[PDB]
Amino acid sequence: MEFVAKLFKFFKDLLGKFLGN
Amino acid sequence: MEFVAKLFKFFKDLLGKFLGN
Amino acid sequence: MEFVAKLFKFFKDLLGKFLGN
Amino acid sequence: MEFVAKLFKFFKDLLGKFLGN
Repeated sequence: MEFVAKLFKFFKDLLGKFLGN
Repeated sequence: MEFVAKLFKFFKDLLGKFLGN
Repeated sequence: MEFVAKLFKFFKDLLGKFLGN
Repeated sequence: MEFVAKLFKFFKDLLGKFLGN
């Protein structure tokens, strides 16, 4: 379903937050 | 190192259950 | 991460202070 | 002198309890 679209978008945010840039 | 291991443990374990086996 | 970068600010701010420049 | 060892030890405890064991 469309849930998976949010998940990666959520991860991209978290991963970028935990690192630089 | 904790932080890399912790982040990996989150990413791998979550996505692994997502995918078929 | 950004968070441990705060820690490194902690060490030089203190440790460098003592030692003669 | 003594204060140096105390502060150092303290830093070691900080790095231990704070960062990954």
